[PDB]
Amino acid sequence: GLMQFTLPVRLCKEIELFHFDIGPFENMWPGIFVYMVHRSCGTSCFELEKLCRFIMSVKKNYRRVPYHNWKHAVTVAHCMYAILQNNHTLFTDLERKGLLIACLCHDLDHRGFSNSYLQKFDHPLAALYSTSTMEQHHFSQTVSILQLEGHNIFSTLSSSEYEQVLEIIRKAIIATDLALYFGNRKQLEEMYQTGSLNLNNQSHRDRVIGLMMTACDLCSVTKLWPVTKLTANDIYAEFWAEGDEMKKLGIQPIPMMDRDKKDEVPQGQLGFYNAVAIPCYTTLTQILPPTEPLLKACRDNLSQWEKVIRGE
Ligand SMILES: Cc1ccc2c(c1)nc(/C=C/c1cccc3cccnc13)n2-c1cccc(OCCCN2CCN(C)CC2)c1
Ligand SMILES: [Mg+2]
Ligand SMILES: [Zn+2]
Repeated sequence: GLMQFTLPVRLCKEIELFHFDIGPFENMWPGIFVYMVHRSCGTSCFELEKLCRFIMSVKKNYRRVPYHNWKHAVTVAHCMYAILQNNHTLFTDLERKGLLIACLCHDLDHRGFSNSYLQKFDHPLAALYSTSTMEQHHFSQTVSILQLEGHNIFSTLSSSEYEQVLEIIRKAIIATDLALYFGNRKQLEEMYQTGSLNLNNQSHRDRVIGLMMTACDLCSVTKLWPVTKLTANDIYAEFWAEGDEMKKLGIQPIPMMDRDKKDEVPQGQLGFYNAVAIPCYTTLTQILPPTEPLLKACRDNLSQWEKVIRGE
């Protein structure tokens, strides 16, 4: 029945705004991803049957966590659509499709716990995956649903193209590890500064993609102020859960994860925009200037968080 889905006509335009909120369209979200794949990769880019199977199974394999759920895969999926539709002769076909898949899958089977939590308490996952722990998992989940029968959508294409869309997908998933993002954005800055970028350089494109993935991952902060505010509530409800179990293991969680410090959430929202969010969308704009609305909205929300703190 995901093949019988057709997107309402009035939405066709609204989806194309960077600021678009998928929030109120929960039933349509998988067809919303179908729509987006068929507009930037074309219908008949996959066999329909296996593309609807691969989608609902990925939904099945996202947990009922507060933030890193199905809603977030699709939201990031959207942001990637928006960036590729505003940059379309820059990215090949195997990037445009790999990256729409990568986004939809980038947090597969999140358990709402941070890399550090896993690493701090000897989780089985940080035993297999020692650094960038959840992302090595999210990419292991992704392959696992691809290799199910009736699920390999890249199967009908060359194995040299098939390993490329594997290795594009891997990187973008790992890139959503915000700890690596800092080095990536500072390295991109110099190459811009020194005029040493080269989009012919396959290792430079890899960085630029990773920037895009971080922007897409963080794009909750690029909505209209009512949308952004209500997503904060989801974000901390998960951080707070990871705080909670640290308070059962005797340890005082970091303020970000401390429900009992609620009055400082506005303060850290400003510190987060200024230390991560503005830097990210600033470099991504210097690099892809059609994606300046991501930058402008992030600034708009910064103003609002400013207005919360001041009580203005
Ligand atoms: C009371 C309080 C205090 C601090 C809070 C805080 C609340 N909320 C945040 C950040 C909310 C956040 C985190 C991640 C993704 C979002 C997307 C949208 C909105 N928010 C968020 N932070 C915050 C903001 C800025 C900096 C900060 O730095 C801590 C160091 C973390 N760095 C380095 C280590 N890597 C793993 C993560 C980034 C923490
Ligand atoms: Mg992640
Ligand atoms: Zn994510």
